[PDB]
Amino acid sequence: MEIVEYPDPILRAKNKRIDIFDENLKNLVDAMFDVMYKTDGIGLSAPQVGLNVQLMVFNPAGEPGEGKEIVLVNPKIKKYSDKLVPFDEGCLSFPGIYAEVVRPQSVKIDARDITGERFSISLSRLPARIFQHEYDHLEGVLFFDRMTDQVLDSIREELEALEKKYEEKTGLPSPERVEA
Ligand SMILES: [Zn+2]
Ligand SMILES: [Zn+2]
Ligand SMILES: [Zn+2]
Ligand SMILES: [Zn+2]
Ligand SMILES: [Zn+2]
Repeated sequence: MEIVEYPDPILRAKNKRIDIFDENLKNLVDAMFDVMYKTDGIGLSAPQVGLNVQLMVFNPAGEPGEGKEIVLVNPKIKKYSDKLVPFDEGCLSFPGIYAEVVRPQSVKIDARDITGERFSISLSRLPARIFQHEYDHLEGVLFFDRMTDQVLDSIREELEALEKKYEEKTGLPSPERVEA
């Protein structure tokens, strides 16, 4: 079972709204949570485990038996804060790659829960940073799309190696290329 790594086109594809709320959505969200705790995250979006659907699991404490298990379906960031902060972002789809991304410090979010009802939430500090990172995945946006041209330069070669690994693994052209 798997984290999808750049340049896999799964990580760029349209993610489909969820209209069906059943045993299946439930059992997939548990799987996602458990990968999240496996890999010590605060948030995990569906495209990262290979399903192109607008589903995210979140635990703002990001540890077992702490925080709350929040399930966000069809989420929408309504508002972004106006204060920007720089933070060293990583991403499981780019193993070992970390680099400065500047982003809004807080956000507010409408989404839908596991049975189908709408809730909203405001986020700040690490939770907001992580939520924005994973929300981007739902919108087919990767963290390097957010980096300055200076900062990307520092990771271009490490992204090229991921490109080459993809071409090795799956004998085809990397479908996207940082050199773009
Ligand atoms: Zn669990
Ligand atoms: Zn931890
Ligand atoms: Zn992630
Ligand atoms: Zn990521
Ligand atoms: Zn090159």
